[PDB]
Amino acid sequence: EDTPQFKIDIDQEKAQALGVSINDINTTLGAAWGGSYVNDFIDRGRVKKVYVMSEAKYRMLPDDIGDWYVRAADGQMVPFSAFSSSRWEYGSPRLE
Amino acid sequence: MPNFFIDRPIFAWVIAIIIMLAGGLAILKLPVAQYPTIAPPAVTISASYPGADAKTVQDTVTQVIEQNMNGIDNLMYMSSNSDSTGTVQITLTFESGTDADIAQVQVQNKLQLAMPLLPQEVQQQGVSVEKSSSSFLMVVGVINTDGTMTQEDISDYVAANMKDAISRTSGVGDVQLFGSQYAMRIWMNPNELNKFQLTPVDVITAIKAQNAQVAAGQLGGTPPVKGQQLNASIIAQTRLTSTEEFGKILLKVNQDGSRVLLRDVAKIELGGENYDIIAEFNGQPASGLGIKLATGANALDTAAAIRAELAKMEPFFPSGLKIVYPYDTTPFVKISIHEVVKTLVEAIILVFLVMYLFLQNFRATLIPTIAVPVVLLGTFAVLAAFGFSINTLTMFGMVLAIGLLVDDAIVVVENVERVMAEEGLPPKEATRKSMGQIQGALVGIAMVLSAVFVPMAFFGGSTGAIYRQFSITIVSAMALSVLVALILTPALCATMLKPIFNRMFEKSTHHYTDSVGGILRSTGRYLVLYLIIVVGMAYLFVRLPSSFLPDEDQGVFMTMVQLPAGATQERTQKVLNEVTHYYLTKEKNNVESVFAVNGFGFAGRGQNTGIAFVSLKDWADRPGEENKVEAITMRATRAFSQIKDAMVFAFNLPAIVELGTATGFDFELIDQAGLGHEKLTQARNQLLAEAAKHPDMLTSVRPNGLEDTPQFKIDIDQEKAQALGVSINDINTTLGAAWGGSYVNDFIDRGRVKKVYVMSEAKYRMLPDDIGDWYVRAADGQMVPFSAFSSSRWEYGSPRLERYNGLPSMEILGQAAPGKSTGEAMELMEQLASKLPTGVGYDWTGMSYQERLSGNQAPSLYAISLIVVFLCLAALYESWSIPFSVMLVVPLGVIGALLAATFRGLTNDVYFQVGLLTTIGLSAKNAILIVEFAKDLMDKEGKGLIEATLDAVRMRLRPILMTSLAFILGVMPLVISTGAGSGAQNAVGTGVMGGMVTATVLAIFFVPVFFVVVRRRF
Amino acid sequence: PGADAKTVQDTVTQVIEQNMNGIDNLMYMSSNSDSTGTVQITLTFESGTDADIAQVQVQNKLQLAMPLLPQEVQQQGVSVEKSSSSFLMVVGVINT
Amino acid sequence: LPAGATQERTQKVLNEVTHYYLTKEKNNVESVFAVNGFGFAGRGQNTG
Amino acid sequence: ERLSGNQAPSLYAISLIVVFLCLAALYESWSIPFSVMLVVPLGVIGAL
Amino acid sequence: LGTATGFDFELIDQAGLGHEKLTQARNQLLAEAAKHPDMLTSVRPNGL
Repeated sequence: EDTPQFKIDIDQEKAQALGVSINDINTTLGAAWGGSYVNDFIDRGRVKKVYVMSEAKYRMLPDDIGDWYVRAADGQMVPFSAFSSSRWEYGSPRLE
Repeated sequence: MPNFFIDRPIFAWVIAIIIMLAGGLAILKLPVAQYPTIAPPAVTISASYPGADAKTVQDTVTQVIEQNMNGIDNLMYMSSNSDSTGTVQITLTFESGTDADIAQVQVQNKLQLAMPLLPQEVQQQGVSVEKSSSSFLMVVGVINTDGTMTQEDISDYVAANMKDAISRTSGVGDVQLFGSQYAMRIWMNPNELNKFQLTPVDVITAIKAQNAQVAAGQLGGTPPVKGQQLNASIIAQTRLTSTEEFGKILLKVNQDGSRVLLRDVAKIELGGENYDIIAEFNGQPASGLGIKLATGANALDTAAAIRAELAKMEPFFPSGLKIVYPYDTTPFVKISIHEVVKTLVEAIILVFLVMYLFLQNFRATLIPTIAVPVVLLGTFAVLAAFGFSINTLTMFGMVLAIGLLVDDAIVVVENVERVMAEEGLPPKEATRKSMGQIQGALVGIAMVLSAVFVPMAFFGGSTGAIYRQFSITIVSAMALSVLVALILTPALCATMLKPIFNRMFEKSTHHYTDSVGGILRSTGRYLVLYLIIVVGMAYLFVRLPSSFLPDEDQGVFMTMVQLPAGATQERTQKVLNEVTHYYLTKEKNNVESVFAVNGFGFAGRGQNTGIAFVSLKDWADRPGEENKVEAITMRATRAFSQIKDAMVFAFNLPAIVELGTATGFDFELIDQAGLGHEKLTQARNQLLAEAAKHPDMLTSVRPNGLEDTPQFKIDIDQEKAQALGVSINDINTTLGAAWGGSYVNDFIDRGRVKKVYVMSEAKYRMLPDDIGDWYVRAADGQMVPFSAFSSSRWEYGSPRLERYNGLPSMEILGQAAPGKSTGEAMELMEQLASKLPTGVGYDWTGMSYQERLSGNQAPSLYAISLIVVFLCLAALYESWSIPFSVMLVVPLGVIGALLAATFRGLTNDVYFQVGLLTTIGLSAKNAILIVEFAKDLMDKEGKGLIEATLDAVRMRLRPILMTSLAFILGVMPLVISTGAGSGAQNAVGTGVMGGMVTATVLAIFFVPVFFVVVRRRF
Repeated sequence: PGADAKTVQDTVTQVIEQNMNGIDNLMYMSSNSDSTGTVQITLTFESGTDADIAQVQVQNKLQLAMPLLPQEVQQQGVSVEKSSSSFLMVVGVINT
Repeated sequence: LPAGATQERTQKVLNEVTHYYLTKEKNNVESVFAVNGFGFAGRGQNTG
Repeated sequence: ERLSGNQAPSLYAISLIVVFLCLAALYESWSIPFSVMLVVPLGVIGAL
Repeated sequence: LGTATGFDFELIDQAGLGHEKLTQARNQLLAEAAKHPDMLTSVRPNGL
């Protein structure tokens, strides 16, 4: 049955004004929450993946996204909430 | 075996009901089609590198793919074409009988392996591997009379609301689109790019990193933390879905907060992906949807279902949008098959009528009326055994075999009637005696006809399938006919036949016997007369035109317009418009509609070509010979010679869209030393000049390519680019995006993925001087015009480069002069090609390849067939000399067909050959029966070789005349046919009638002579 | 990955499903796409159909839809293979 | 489990199920192999 | 299940026709495989 | 096909022993094979 979903929308103009590019914000969010697959490594002679992801307690609440900062062009740390907004929408988790 | 059934009739009835039920079941599970698969399987790789010339796509796409097309099984050859429009078409032709799916999957696998070597633009466009098959089941055009929607809107609507549902129709193997769906064209303005200090590369980069889709993640995603209670996926970026939404794309902010958007330096709209081809329908804008039938499916059905679906869609259309059918072949095949069925029914009825005329006993005439249809039904079952279909060829083969069906029934029933009328026996005893008299004769006839017809099914090449259809549909008919002569007829003659004009027939028969006796008195003259007949037959056979199949007025034809080199899309118009005006003003009563397509052509795809699919009215509205397609194309091409700008020719579609013009060859020069393209053109010109010196044998020897055309070459000074600080990649990207376009990325319009194209506005990329309006930004924010670091000139280059088997090639077409066989012209062509400059080879492709590979296997097949026929005849009789009396009747049946073909002006095509074989078989059957009766009278009664022969011919005269009158009258409508589909049936009927007249008027005076002269010779 | 069921249904399912039209001996066809981004377009054929020929038919018909699919699935790769619908056996492994 | 359920709650439900099977039906069943996170009605954290 | 339910009566009809035709062919009569076609309901009501 | 009645053998290493331990085991097995000439002959590796 239909499940509530979390929607995060980014202001492109605000992000570019603050010095953070979309190509950085997207991958930062993906690595922090989705979990990014970087490359492979060798474990006991077998090729296995390498995954980067945030620790458990930092990606569990809608307001847990605040402590994630993006490095700006100059070098300052822009908070993610400075250019983003959140909503609680709906959506079918499985369409047949 | 028939004696087993005379006293056991219920078993015969049961095993006939089995045959009838099998045939009825098969009729519904037999596919239906105008034609079977004739051409060998072919797979056509197609690629598109936008904005390139022939040389670029050949060097970067065609050669790379060709070098990786090794390891594919059963590959006859391949040929590739590279057009100046950026298209590459590589056709690989495989062996006949090769599995099409396996060949396609192997080709696509090799292509997938070779894909990483292709340019990025080709990979983005995609390379499509697809099987080539019959042209089109039906072309479903969509037009808008109101004019509110342009062609792009109609094409987008067709791609959205029609292709999805039409593809779901049963029997529709694939669908094609005659246009390009929507795709957002950002029209770069060089003046604003120079003003706002921008470059096309900046626009491309902004659009790329302003519309992409990014993976985001989840809330509370695994691994979860203890106490988590919610889990919702998060969404970050979505593709733009509106014109003004692309308009607000931020390109730059300058320094004073300029905030320049995309719409400031470009116009964003929805247009077509490709503007090369524009299609119209009687002038107003239109689109289309090419439809192809599935591998196994009905043709009458699966085409009416499409019409029903279009009718269902009709209410849910925008105002002014309607559906037209500029091209359809379902009515033609339906009419042809209906005519064939009508011919079969008429044949049955006339057999009934003539058999009542000769045998006044009404109850005797129902015996074939029951027996003849059953065999027909059985034939269908045999087709269901071999996986064939209801083709035109199969139905015409059945039409030819009906003559053997009817006479096989008539001979046995007449023998039964003649036995009980002469000996006064009861029906059972009379039937037993008659079946004893012709017990082995029927089996011998079946074996002889099988030996005649089976080898014709073993011809190789494209023409092999055409002969195979007739061979199967005739051999199966004969095998079932012999069974129904030995099974149902005896039982019916026993249980459905009562015990116990004529005067003139009796007088003629008595006069005929006296004539035969007088001829047998002096047999010397009638042998030299036979030799004269044979010589005349050979003379007529050697001097006769040859053809593949009779071209038929299918209700449509084509008009081709070829503007000279350098013509534009608007120059093809107002010439392609004049053709439409002429067809809809000077031929209103004959032409219903015209479907003009611009920039498609047949030799190339440039803007200087076009074709119109002229669809005539129904045959009921086209009376006379002047309203037929042949009589209209000549008038059109005569009236189109007044045009002194283009070269417009009107012609008719071939009987088979794959291969035609059997008299013509497909010669092809190959460059096997890396000489180049100029030297290959010189060699081709030399060969053409040399062949123009032999007009007696080679006619219309022309190339199949496009001559070199001027092109605008821009050479960039690398030293100047380095000094001025402009990178070569930046210059190349700017030039390609401005003058050729650049497929950037995708977006979502209304729930469908469309492309986003970036290209300059039309007015800024027309003349060479417009290059001066384009500036490239250097490293230090400095704009340099193209006039500073580059120069330009005009040079000749090829617009369409073709390769054969991975080597540069030039295709040369031609035909043999009248009276000269094609194989006699191929030898001259390959003799001329042997005096070319070194390094230039040659090879035959297409139909010429089949003719060269097959060789002269027809005489060998005929020889083995004759040997088997002689062996079967020497088995049926006992003496080795008796079979000659039968094998010397072939010229008697061939001479009449040759006379008919010469008088009617027909051609030695497939239908004529099969009809000749049918007449040969029936005449051989009559000779077999006469000589069997004569031999039986000589053996069982000890007569003196004269009274025996006279009695045999006297008792055989009536069945021969009955069957001749039944079969000549059954093909008279075919000969006098002048309606729809009346070129194939006329061709297959005239020869049969001409052969059958002289295979019975004079053969009855020759078979006794042959038997007598052979008997008193050994 | 990343897209919800609604997004992936129109960009993948609605692009592949309609292409599977002219395939011999096909009874039915059912697809499902969930929020994880994965889709599964099964194709149940008529009984007695040769399985490995239907597989290559489906493969060569699918390859006509790869250009229309978004680039992100291309690096993931579409896997077409003959599939059952129930586990033959389950082999559990424990640590005593 | 209903919409928006985590692994902990479905694990509790599966524990109840396997306890019922291994206690109430101890005479008949001998092994219960619970699989949290996997199901035939799709894949998610609210199945098993 | 729906397909089998739909195709069962045609199977019964074709089996009856085949048996009737083979009996008529073997026993050389039409009345002989008509006194046999009437005992079929007796053997079918037993199964029912 | 056919190795003149000569077997070929594979010293597959399952438990991630590595390459050095695998070649040590191969050397030990080769020594053992050399210790039994009445049953085996020309027992040699196929690798560099």
